[PDB]
Amino acid sequence: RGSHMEDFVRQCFNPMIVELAEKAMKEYGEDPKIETNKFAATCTHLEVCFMYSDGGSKHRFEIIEGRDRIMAWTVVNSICNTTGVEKPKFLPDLYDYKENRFIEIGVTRREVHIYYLEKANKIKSEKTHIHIFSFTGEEMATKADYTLDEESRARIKTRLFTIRQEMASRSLWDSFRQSE
Ligand SMILES: COc1cc(CCNC(=O)c2[nH]c(-c3ccccc3C(F)(F)F)nc(=O)c2O)ccn1
Ligand SMILES: [Mn+2]
Ligand SMILES: [Mn+2]
Repeated sequence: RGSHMEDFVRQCFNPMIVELAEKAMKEYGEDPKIETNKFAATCTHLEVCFMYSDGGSKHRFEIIEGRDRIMAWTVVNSICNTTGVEKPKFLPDLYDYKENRFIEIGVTRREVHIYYLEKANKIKSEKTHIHIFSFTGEEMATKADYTLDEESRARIKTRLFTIRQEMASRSLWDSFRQSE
Protein backbone atom coordinates (compact mmCIF):
# COMPACT_ATOMS: atom_id res chain seq x y z
CA ARG A 1 0.00 0.00 0.00
CA GLY A 2 1.46 3.32 1.15
CA SER A 3 -0.36 5.71 -1.16
CA HIS A 4 0.21 9.43 -1.37
CA MET A 5 -3.56 9.67 -1.85
CA GLU A 6 -4.34 7.98 1.47
CA ASP A 7 -2.06 10.30 3.44
CA PHE A 8 -3.60 13.29 1.63
CA VAL A 9 -7.11 12.06 2.48
CA ARG A 10 -6.31 11.75 6.19
CA GLN A 11 -4.84 15.27 6.41
CA CYS A 12 -7.41 16.99 4.15
CA PHE A 13 -10.66 15.68 5.69
CA ASN A 14 -11.59 15.70 9.37
CA PRO A 15 -11.19 12.42 11.30
CA MET A 16 -14.91 11.69 11.71
CA ILE A 17 -15.53 11.88 7.95
CA VAL A 18 -12.50 9.64 7.39
CA GLU A 19 -13.85 7.19 9.96
CA LEU A 20 -17.31 7.19 8.38
CA ALA A 21 -15.86 6.64 4.90
CA GLU A 22 -13.72 3.75 6.17
CA LYS A 23 -16.78 2.01 7.57
CA ALA A 24 -18.81 2.53 4.39
CA MET A 25 -16.22 1.11 1.99
CA LYS A 26 -15.47 -1.80 4.33
CA GLU A 27 -19.19 -2.55 4.66
CA TYR A 28 -19.43 -2.84 0.86
CA GLY A 29 -16.30 -4.98 0.49
CA GLU A 30 -13.60 -2.42 -0.32
CA ASP A 31 -10.49 -1.20 1.48
CA PRO A 32 -9.37 2.46 1.71
CA LYS A 33 -5.72 1.45 1.19
CA ILE A 34 -6.12 0.11 -2.39
CA GLU A 35 -9.15 1.92 -3.85
CA THR A 36 -7.72 5.21 -2.63
CA ASN A 37 -9.51 7.40 -5.18
CA LYS A 38 -12.77 5.84 -4.03
CA PHE A 39 -11.55 6.68 -0.52
CA ALA A 40 -11.08 10.32 -1.52
CA ALA A 41 -14.42 10.36 -3.35
CA THR A 42 -16.34 8.79 -0.45
CA CYS A 43 -15.02 11.41 2.00
CA THR A 44 -15.76 14.22 -0.46
CA HIS A 45 -19.32 12.99 -0.95
CA LEU A 46 -19.71 12.65 2.82
CA GLU A 47 -18.50 16.21 3.49
CA VAL A 48 -20.77 17.67 0.79
CA CYS A 49 -23.84 16.01 2.33
CA PHE A 50 -22.83 17.39 5.73
CA MET A 51 -22.34 20.94 4.45
CA TYR A 52 -25.62 20.62 2.52
CA SER A 53 -27.56 19.60 5.64
CA ASP A 54 -25.80 22.45 7.46
CA GLY A 55 -27.31 24.85 4.91
CA GLY A 56 -30.89 24.68 6.15
CA SER A 57 -32.51 26.03 9.34
CA LYS A 58 -31.94 23.39 12.05
CA HIS A 59 -34.60 20.67 11.73
CA ARG A 60 -34.94 20.80 7.95
CA PHE A 61 -32.84 17.80 6.87
CA GLU A 62 -32.55 14.21 8.07
CA ILE A 63 -29.10 12.86 7.21
CA ILE A 64 -29.27 9.39 5.64
CA GLU A 65 -25.70 9.15 4.36
CA GLY A 66 -23.15 8.27 7.01
CA ARG A 67 -25.30 5.59 8.67
CA ASP A 68 -25.21 1.82 8.74
CA ARG A 69 -27.17 0.41 5.82
CA ILE A 70 -29.76 -1.14 8.13
CA MET A 71 -30.26 2.00 10.22
CA ALA A 72 -30.35 4.27 7.16
CA TRP A 73 -33.18 2.13 5.80
CA THR A 74 -34.96 2.25 9.17
CA VAL A 75 -34.96 6.05 9.11
CA VAL A 76 -36.12 6.01 5.48
CA ASN A 77 -38.97 3.68 6.40
CA SER A 78 -40.00 5.91 9.30
CA ILE A 79 -39.94 8.94 7.01
CA CYS A 80 -42.09 7.15 4.44
CA ASN A 81 -44.50 5.76 7.04
CA THR A 82 -45.07 9.16 8.70
CA THR A 83 -45.20 11.68 5.83
CA GLY A 84 -46.61 9.36 3.15
CA VAL A 85 -43.94 9.58 0.45
CA GLU A 86 -43.05 6.51 -1.58
CA LYS A 87 -40.13 4.35 -0.46
CA PRO A 88 -37.09 4.74 -2.75
CA LYS A 89 -35.45 1.71 -4.32
CA PHE A 90 -31.93 3.03 -3.63
CA LEU A 91 -30.66 4.66 -0.46
CA PRO A 92 -30.81 8.49 -0.68
CA ASP A 93 -28.55 10.97 1.15
CA LEU A 94 -30.98 13.38 2.84
CA TYR A 95 -34.71 14.05 3.32
CA ASP A 96 -35.98 17.65 2.97
CA TYR A 97 -38.66 18.23 5.66
CA LYS A 98 -39.37 21.71 4.29
CA GLU A 99 -40.04 20.36 0.79
CA ASN A 100 -41.24 16.81 1.71
CA ARG A 101 -38.84 14.99 -0.63
CA PHE A 102 -35.72 12.84 -0.52
CA ILE A 103 -32.49 14.21 -2.00
CA GLU A 104 -29.72 12.33 -3.82
CA ILE A 105 -26.50 14.37 -3.73
CA GLY A 106 -23.88 13.66 -6.37
CA VAL A 107 -20.28 14.82 -6.72
CA THR A 108 -18.71 14.07 -10.11
CA ARG A 109 -15.54 14.76 -12.05
CA ARG A 110 -17.51 15.04 -15.31
CA GLU A 111 -19.97 17.63 -16.56
CA VAL A 112 -23.05 17.75 -14.34
CA HIS A 113 -25.28 16.79 -17.27
CA ILE A 114 -24.02 13.25 -17.86
CA TYR A 115 -23.71 12.33 -14.18
CA TYR A 116 -27.22 13.67 -13.54
CA LEU A 117 -28.60 11.57 -16.40
CA GLU A 118 -27.00 8.37 -15.11
CA LYS A 119 -28.44 8.82 -11.61
CA ALA A 120 -31.76 10.00 -13.06
CA ASN A 121 -31.75 6.74 -15.02
CA LYS A 122 -30.61 4.73 -11.99
CA ILE A 123 -33.25 6.30 -9.75
CA LYS A 124 -36.13 6.21 -12.27
CA SER A 125 -38.21 7.14 -9.23
CA GLU A 126 -39.30 10.74 -9.99
CA LYS A 127 -40.24 11.78 -6.35
CA THR A 128 -36.69 12.07 -4.87
CA HIS A 129 -34.81 15.26 -5.72
CA ILE A 130 -31.44 15.11 -7.47
CA HIS A 131 -28.65 17.65 -6.91
CA ILE A 132 -25.18 17.30 -8.47
CA PHE A 133 -22.05 19.33 -7.75
CA SER A 134 -18.76 19.19 -9.63
CA PHE A 135 -15.11 19.99 -8.96
CA THR A 136 -15.34 22.85 -11.49
CA GLY A 137 -17.98 24.94 -9.70
CA GLU A 138 -21.07 23.83 -11.69
CA GLU A 139 -24.24 22.31 -10.21
CA MET A 140 -27.44 20.70 -11.48
CA ALA A 141 -30.71 20.17 -9.61
CA THR A 142 -34.08 18.70 -10.51
CA LYS A 143 -36.57 21.20 -11.95
CA ALA A 144 -33.84 23.83 -11.41
CA ASP A 145 -34.91 23.72 -7.72
CA TYR A 146 -31.57 24.06 -5.94
CA THR A 147 -33.20 23.63 -2.51
CA LEU A 148 -30.77 25.69 -0.46
CA ASP A 149 -30.25 29.41 -0.68
CA GLU A 150 -27.46 30.20 -3.21
CA GLU A 151 -24.86 31.09 -0.44
CA SER A 152 -24.69 27.58 0.98
CA ARG A 153 -24.25 25.92 -2.44
CA ALA A 154 -21.50 28.44 -3.25
CA ARG A 155 -19.48 27.23 -0.21
CA ILE A 156 -19.70 23.56 -1.37
CA LYS A 157 -18.42 24.63 -4.78
CA THR A 158 -15.45 26.50 -3.26
CA ARG A 159 -14.57 23.55 -1.01
CA LEU A 160 -14.66 21.17 -3.99
CA PHE A 161 -12.31 23.37 -6.02
CA THR A 162 -9.87 23.65 -3.12
CA ILE A 163 -9.79 19.85 -2.89
CA ARG A 164 -8.99 19.69 -6.60
CA GLN A 165 -6.16 22.21 -6.17
CA GLU A 166 -4.52 20.37 -3.28
CA MET A 167 -4.76 17.13 -5.27
CA ALA A 168 -3.18 18.73 -8.34
CA SER A 169 -0.49 20.38 -6.22
CA ARG A 170 0.35 16.82 -5.12
CA SER A 171 0.05 15.54 -8.73
CA LEU A 172 -2.79 13.21 -7.73
CA TRP A 173 -5.64 15.01 -9.49
CA ASP A 174 -5.17 13.51 -12.96
CA SER A 175 -5.38 9.97 -11.60
CA PHE A 176 -8.39 11.00 -9.50
CA ARG A 177 -10.20 12.66 -12.42
CA GLN A 178 -9.55 9.79 -14.86
CA SER A 179 -10.85 7.14 -12.45
CA GLU A 180 -14.53 7.94 -11.93
C1 LIG B 1 -20.60 1.21 -6.13
O1 LIG B 1 -19.58 1.76 -5.35
C2 LIG B 1 -19.90 1.94 -3.99
C3 LIG B 1 -21.22 1.86 -3.56
C4 LIG B 1 -21.54 2.04 -2.20
C5 LIG B 1 -23.02 1.96 -1.70
C6 LIG B 1 -23.47 3.25 -0.95
N1 LIG B 1 -23.14 4.38 -1.80
C7 LIG B 1 -24.02 5.52 -2.03
O2 LIG B 1 -25.11 5.61 -1.51
C8 LIG B 1 -23.45 6.59 -2.98
N2 LIG B 1 -22.25 6.20 -3.74
C9 LIG B 1 -21.61 7.15 -4.69
C10 LIG B 1 -20.32 6.66 -5.46
C11 LIG B 1 -20.42 5.61 -6.32
C12 LIG B 1 -19.29 5.16 -7.00
C13 LIG B 1 -18.07 5.78 -6.79
C14 LIG B 1 -17.97 6.83 -5.94
C15 LIG B 1 -19.09 7.28 -5.25
C16 LIG B 1 -18.95 8.44 -4.32
F1 LIG B 1 -19.58 9.54 -4.85
F2 LIG B 1 -19.47 8.15 -3.11
F3 LIG B 1 -17.62 8.71 -4.17
N3 LIG B 1 -22.17 8.49 -4.89
C17 LIG B 1 -23.37 8.90 -4.13
O3 LIG B 1 -23.81 9.98 -4.30
C18 LIG B 1 -24.03 7.95 -3.16
O4 LIG B 1 -25.22 8.34 -2.42
C19 LIG B 1 -20.48 2.30 -1.32
C20 LIG B 1 -19.18 2.38 -1.80
N4 LIG B 1 -18.92 2.20 -3.11
MN1 LIG C 1 -25.84 7.90 -0.58
MN1 LIG D 1 -25.17 10.60 -3.23
